[PDB]
Amino acid sequence: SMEFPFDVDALFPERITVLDQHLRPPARTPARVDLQQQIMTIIDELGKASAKAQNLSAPITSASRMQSNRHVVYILKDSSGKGAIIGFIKVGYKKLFVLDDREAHNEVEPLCILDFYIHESVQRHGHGRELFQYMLQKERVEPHQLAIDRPSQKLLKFLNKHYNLETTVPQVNNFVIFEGFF
Ligand SMILES: CC(C)(COP(=O)(O)OP(=O)(O)OC[C@H]1O[C@@H](n2cnc3c(N)ncnc32)[C@H](O)[C@@H]1OP(=O)(O)O)[C@@H](O)C(=O)NCCC(=O)NCCS
Repeated sequence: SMEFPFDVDALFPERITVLDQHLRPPARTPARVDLQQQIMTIIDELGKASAKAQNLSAPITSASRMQSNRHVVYILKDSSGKGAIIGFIKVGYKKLFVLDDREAHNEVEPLCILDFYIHESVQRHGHGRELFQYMLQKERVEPHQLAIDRPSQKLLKFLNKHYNLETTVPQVNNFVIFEGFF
């Protein structure tokens, strides 16, 4: 997994840390601003890593952009010194126009899966599921109520395997939604 020039276990005492625009250092140290800089560095690097893996020319996730856009990120640390980071999922509500099965446009504002990444060295070990499930439970949203931003084939296979999400409603934007969404 991905390691950092500082102590991740101390920064993130919980296995899954939930952060929003205020980037609050979790309850216990270095000064608060220094801990926030650590968190920024982690999000910046997670976003970079997710970006390469997706053939992205630019990351969709960074510390500054998460703050400005008021997204929420769930970061999973490694349980296997100084700790390391396994991956993350980034979510947010977006106002969308979405097509239904009747090819009719609909104004909706669902919870969106905006970025999702698990370190390559530890994929297909069930970490993505654990993280996704945690997010669902915290957000109080059902999987079929989600919109997915530009999913990979991997993520589509994932959503089928773990949540029986298979049948999609064809869109012209770059979001995917499932039967059940409406
Ligand atoms: C998508 C991702 C978050 C899944 O997390 P994960 O920790 O690998 O997932 P889990 O181990 O909980 O679930 C594994 C399931 O995901 C799917 N999956 C994961 N890696 C896969 C691969 N290389 N090929 C095909 N399916 C894959 C499969 O359904 C797999 O089940 P299987 O092993 O029974 O085939 C992770 O693979 C990833 O980071 N991918 C790279 C970037 C990306 O595409 N994600 C962003 C979506 S746009």
